[PDB]
Amino acid sequence: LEVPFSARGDRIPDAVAELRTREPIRKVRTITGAEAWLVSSYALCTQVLEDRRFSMKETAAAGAPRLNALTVPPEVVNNMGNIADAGLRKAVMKAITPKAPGLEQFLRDTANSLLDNLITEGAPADLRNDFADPLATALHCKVLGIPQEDGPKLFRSLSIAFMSSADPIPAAKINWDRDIEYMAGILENPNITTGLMGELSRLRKDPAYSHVSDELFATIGVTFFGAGVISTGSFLTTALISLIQRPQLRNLLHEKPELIPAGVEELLRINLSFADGLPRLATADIQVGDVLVRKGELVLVLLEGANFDPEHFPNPGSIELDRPNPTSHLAFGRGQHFCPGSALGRRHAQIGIEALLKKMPGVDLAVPIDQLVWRTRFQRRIPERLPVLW
Ligand code: HEM
Ligand SMILES: Nc1cccc(-c2cc(-c3c(-c4ccc(O)cc4)n[nH]c3N)ccc2O)c1
Ligand SMILES: Nc1cccc(-c2cc(-c3c(-c4ccc(O)cc4)n[nH]c3N)ccc2O)c1
Repeated sequence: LEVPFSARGDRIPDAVAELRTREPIRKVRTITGAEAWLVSSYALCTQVLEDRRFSMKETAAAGAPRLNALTVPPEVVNNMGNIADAGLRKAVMKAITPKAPGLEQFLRDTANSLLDNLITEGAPADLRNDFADPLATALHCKVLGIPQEDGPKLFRSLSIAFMSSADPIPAAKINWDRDIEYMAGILENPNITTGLMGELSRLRKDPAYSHVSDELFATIGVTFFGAGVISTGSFLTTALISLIQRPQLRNLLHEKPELIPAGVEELLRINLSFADGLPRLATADIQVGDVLVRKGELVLVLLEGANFDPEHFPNPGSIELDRPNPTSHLAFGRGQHFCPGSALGRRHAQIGIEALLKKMPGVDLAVPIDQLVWRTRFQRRIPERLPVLW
């Protein structure tokens, strides 16, 4: 049994439910040919993510079994850990909340501006390349304090940076080195005084951060831009497809926009944007279900396994806005490495959806759904284009 099962992100394979039933932890083979334990039940997914003995940091260890080839320097795997040790965690998290003044208004204006141009241009429109991704890019430029016109350049690295490859990718290092050099220049730029890079540039000259390397400062910039843009852009794209497939829900959210956060939360739960399970390495012998995971073995946490688990989410395929456990999904992960951009991710989706439902209430696919081209061997499930009419 080889993972991943399908690059299609518009429907979950029937095999996932069967697997969760029969073998909630199963030996699979990754694209690199390595063994791994695939966990697909909510209970066991939660257990793994809340046990730090299943380590993220150690997934980059030498000779360790691999989900896929590294496309970043080995130390980037422990990036949030290095941020914490350098005493920068509070500052970073503050810089990436949607609660920043003028941020939500910027998202709203940007989303409306993008949609107005699509309408002016006329159907069909590509909701990924000309809405979801540009909105994600524009947002993270604003969050970092870097020029808007620098966005598309940094975005270009992402079709390679987030590949899920069996072998090392020569272009990944080339792009990484280039983007690092860009962020280093930003730190030296006196004009950059706002956002994440503005604050980092400030802390860089502060005595209490004298021994925090310039490497880490630039790395934070590159990492948060790439991870944030790819995650919010891809999720919003696949969420829009979920809405298109659900006219009844669309109208309801259109009619009662206060329900949109609860809707986005359900869209998060059923979202299939993650193409691979979350990788962890066992730093000890740990019992997981019917399996004793040995030290040094690779464990993959299948997010849709847990999120479509009927034992935790009854009628998992249905979007229900009144669930008693609405945010208990694992779309933002769980435990030590819970997504620091979760609130920003929610707000990006909510504002993008609200604007679209206002501007395009009759939005629908301009092509048969099977005509969507799903990107292969990639860390996200996305259609190359999302053609719509309205
Ligand atoms: C819909 C949007 C997003 C989704 C679904 C998402 C999903 C996730 C998930 C599942 C994890 C856990 C990874 C693991 O445990 O191995 C994670 C971690 C992380 N996310 Fe997000 N994310 C989103 C947006 C963002 C944004 C906007 C940012 C930054 C601006 C961001 C930055 C990070 C970072 C730095 C980590 C690593 C945390 C750690 O290692 O402790 N993400 N994200
Ligand atoms: N595969 C890949 C993808 C993306 C980035 C990088 C990358 C890694 C390093 C690095 C090395 C390193 C540098 C060159 C080399 O021949 C072997 C190891 N040792 N320690 C660190 N941090 C430095 C800059 C880079 O751009 C590599
Ligand atoms: N939102 C979210 C959810 C889950 C993982 C992450 C995440 C992913 C990477 C990463 C990259 C990567 C990231 C940024 C970049 O400019 C180039 C390459 N390539 N391959 C991987 N794994 C690095 C740090 C991260 O925090 C982010």
